[PDB]
Amino acid sequence: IIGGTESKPHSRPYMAYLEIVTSNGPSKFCGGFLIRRNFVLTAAHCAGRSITVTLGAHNITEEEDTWQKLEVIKQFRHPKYNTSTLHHDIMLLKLKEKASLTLAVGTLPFPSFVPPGRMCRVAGWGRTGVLKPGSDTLQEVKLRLMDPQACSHFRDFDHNLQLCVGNPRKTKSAFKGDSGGPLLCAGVAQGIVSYGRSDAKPPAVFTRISHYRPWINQILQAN
Ligand SMILES: Cc1ccc2sc([C@@H](C3=C(O)[C@](C)(c4ccccc4)C3=O)c3ccccc3)c(C)c2c1
Ligand SMILES: [Zn+2]
Repeated sequence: IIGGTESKPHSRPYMAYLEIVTSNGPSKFCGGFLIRRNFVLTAAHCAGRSITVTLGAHNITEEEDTWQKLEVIKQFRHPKYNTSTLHHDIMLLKLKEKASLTLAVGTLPFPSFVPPGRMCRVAGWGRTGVLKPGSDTLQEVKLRLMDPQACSHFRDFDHNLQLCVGNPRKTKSAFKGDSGGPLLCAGVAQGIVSYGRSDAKPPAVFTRISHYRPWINQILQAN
């Protein structure tokens, strides 16, 4: 998160910190959010050979009793996810066991477009600048929902599939390490962080989760 503030600790109890493991390079990191006690929603580009989920975190470098480190038993990457266009960048992670509900850990379901100009909030442990490491503490930032023409330069952006997020006048933005984190508008999840420019200039592209709620429900019911 660039240009944000430290979250009040444990004030976003659905947030998930993901470590993405692959066979041929070191760990990478993503966000996500708990939508059922045994399912986390995140981005498809965060898929790996294995993933570990930490719930209940604030400072991710300091173990505490609120942490729940949970095993992922299966990744459900959207069947139409396209590595070239980045369309359908959404994935469900099934946890081995149901998380414990605590003050610091709870679910965020979302029900069945928010107009541009509205302000929304996104949180994450991602990089705080182009040349900066991920934040040790959960950060959050208020971003403007944009008209889709603001993201035209992402040639594979599509308004019905995706949200365009972050006024280009500001440096405020989601960034690397924040993928999969939820965008909340008036307390309701509307998007997840998908991608943006390597130089961090907003807007960034978020998956429009409304479009995917039927698919999410089909995975939840079958599993
Ligand atoms: C402004 C703005 C906001 C969010 C974003 S995520 C993003 C970038 C990205 C990475 O690099 C990682 C940290 C990543 C990659 C693979 C596995 C796990 C983690 C990630 O996320 C991206 C790459 C490949 C596909 C989609 C996104 C960039 C450049 C970016 C930029
Ligand atoms: Zn704590």
